[PDB]
Amino acid sequence: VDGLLEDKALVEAALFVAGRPLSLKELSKALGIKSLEYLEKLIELIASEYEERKSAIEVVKVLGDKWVMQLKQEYSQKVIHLMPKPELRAGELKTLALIAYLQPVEQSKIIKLRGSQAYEHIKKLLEMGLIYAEPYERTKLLGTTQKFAELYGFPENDPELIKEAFKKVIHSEYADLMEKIEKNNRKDKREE
Amino acid sequence: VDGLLEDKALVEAALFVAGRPLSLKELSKALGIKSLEYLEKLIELIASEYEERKSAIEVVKVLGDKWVMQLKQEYSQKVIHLMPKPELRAGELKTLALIAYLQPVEQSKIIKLRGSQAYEHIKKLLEMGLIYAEPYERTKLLGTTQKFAELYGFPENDPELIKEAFKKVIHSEYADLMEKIEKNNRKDKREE
Repeated sequence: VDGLLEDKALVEAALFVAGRPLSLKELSKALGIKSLEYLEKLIELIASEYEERKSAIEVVKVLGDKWVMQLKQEYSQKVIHLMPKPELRAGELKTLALIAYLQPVEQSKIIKLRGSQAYEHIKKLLEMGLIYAEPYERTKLLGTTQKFAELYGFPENDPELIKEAFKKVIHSEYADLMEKIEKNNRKDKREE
Repeated sequence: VDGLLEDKALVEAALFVAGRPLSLKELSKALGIKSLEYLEKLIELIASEYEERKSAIEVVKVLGDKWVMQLKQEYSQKVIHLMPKPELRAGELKTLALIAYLQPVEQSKIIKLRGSQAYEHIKKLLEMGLIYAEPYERTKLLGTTQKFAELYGFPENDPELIKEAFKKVIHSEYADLMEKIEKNNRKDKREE
């Protein structure tokens, strides 16, 4: 069931999630298409179907054989004030997912699975008010705040539902750390 | 010429550029639609046209009367490795646009139009290798590097084309600073 409509639906999903220019030789590696002739045909298609759709989104080739899924000039100028302005880096966001899944987690455990790198991520996330640091037996316990819940779509702020939703995120996007979770769990089970 | 197909094309452009949940009462303010009955009808429409399209992108309502333009689960798991992982904050990116448009610009001038805030933005951007700091007459001259050009789609690295493309960005997204540019230009003209 590795059909053509699924090859094409995968192409447009990559152009949606990338937001940046990408070439056929670049998509060929990540998407896994062999014949660049076939991959290119899918993008002229996906571009025309948005063209005849008269939709605000458009797919055009830019610079050296690279394709994008931008917004048209005519509408981007209208929705300028809706662009997000993120404040967190890739490392801080990665440590936030670890805290949101292990919570309540001892601060020393995070820095074990992150290095002294996270010493400034935890300070930044407490500064942003997205995590708490409750003092516990000469160390700290980290978890997500109410502000984290509103920002991320949990009106409930159920700590068990958040530990679930970020178990997928850690598995999906941070697979190296996810086994670094597992490898340490096997260590603690053997150690004591 | 404020038609219906332009009301609808503006709705989908907001859902594209937001990436986050937004309610009808929220879109009503930014988009400028009055009747929430009419605005809501546009979104059930724009959702069905993607539904019958059998496209990887989907528009669903989540939580409390809020609408999103996500990727379907089935494809997001495939294109995980194409998500961007930005390293810059909103302030650093804002100072980068100012440097990319005023280049070559004296460092003291940036901090005038940014405060001591930019003292760490300039240090971070030099650290990232996106700007240079050439010493000039007891101060520094800031401008964008080659690495900035490849990242942002200028294979040419023509400093005049970059000063142009970021004159739009500063006008569009940083209108407060754009007149703070103008107000200081009027000051320098009067001062000397």
